[PDB]
Amino acid sequence: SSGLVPRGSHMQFVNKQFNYKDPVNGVDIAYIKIPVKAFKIHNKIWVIPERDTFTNPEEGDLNPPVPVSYYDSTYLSTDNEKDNYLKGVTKLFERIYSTDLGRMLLTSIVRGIPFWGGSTIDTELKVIDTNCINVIQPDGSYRSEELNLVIIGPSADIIQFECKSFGHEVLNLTRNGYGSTQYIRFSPDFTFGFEESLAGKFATDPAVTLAHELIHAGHRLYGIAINPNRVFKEVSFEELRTFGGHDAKFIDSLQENEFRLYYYNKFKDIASTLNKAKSIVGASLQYMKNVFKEKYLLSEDTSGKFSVDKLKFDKLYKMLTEIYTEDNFVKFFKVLNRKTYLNFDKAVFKINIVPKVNYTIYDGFNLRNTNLAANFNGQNTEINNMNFTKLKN
Ligand SMILES: N=C(N)NCCC[C@H](N)C(=O)NO
Ligand SMILES: [Zn+2]
Repeated sequence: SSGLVPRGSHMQFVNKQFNYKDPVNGVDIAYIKIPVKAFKIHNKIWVIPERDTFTNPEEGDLNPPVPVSYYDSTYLSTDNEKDNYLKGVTKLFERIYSTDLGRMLLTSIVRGIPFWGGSTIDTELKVIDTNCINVIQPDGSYRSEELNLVIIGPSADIIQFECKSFGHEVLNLTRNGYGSTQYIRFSPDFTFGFEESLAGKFATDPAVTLAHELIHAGHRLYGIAINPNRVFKEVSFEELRTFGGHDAKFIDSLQENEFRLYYYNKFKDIASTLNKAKSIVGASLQYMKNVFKEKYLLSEDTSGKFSVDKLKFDKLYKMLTEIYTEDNFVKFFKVLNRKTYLNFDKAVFKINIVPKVNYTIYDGFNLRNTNLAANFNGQNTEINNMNFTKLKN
């Protein structure tokens, strides 16, 4: 009746059919701090169904202080809302995982463990603490858990979706190869409007919007994000690259070679940090070393000495930067979507994707064997008016 399992017996990426009221259990349902209740949907990925008053101390309140923006301090405050959020997000990951491209993308993310580059001693491997959360256990104690990704509700401006992470005092973790745990502010309960001529009035599929955010996550997890000071007169190269298509092509090919070579070298610094490593604080040295051999697709010799293969680097680098794009998701989903990142949004809408009469894992809104199946009729905010309520612009 949500339709979380259209084929087979169980869900294929998300590990449980959770309800928000399920008892805390210390393993995959727990109280955590970065004191909130959270759900572990997969190895290395948690969902926290709460407005984000947490990650930024100048954003501990949902008060309006306003370009494209939308506020409502009441959103995501009841338990039924929280249960809907969590099943909505759950359903999206299963939608993303039903495609070849999304199975590739989500695997890369789970294997993308932030580098253990914490030590001040250049021969000791150590974790970085902002790449963990604290999980209250079955007895009542904490333990620190390493994770790659957190999906969390939006702060004051409900439609400011973004992917962010905590910084280091010396290191630039999103741009040195290392990586860092990524926080996605997102909601499945809202989407955006754009115009299209088959003038037509359509809404973006929220699977494609989550996928955009997850693509920024992969860049930042393998530490290969573009400096945000590189822009067009504003859109950064980092956005142009994530959208892909013809928009990406205006990053000149000589600039690309220069970017790729800079990061070949950073992956080279990482290989030799692994090699010049003698101790580990906090599993063996050689076991954690092999976690990172596996992440960065490193070669090992008879000495047990790691290096960067050039084919293997180009392969991973190309997958993360060129293949994993918004544009390519649109192709796999067979949905309607904006043709360039340069598009101005018009309206915001309230939606409910949880019931299978409203949205499915295979078709999104554009439900097969009905009138919704043709001409992107399900994303038409007049024909399928039932499924979209207008709120701003
Ligand atoms: N109208 C939207 N689709 N808003 C959410 C994304 C906003 C931001 N420009 C961005 O692309 N962040 O990754
Ligand atoms: Zn973006």
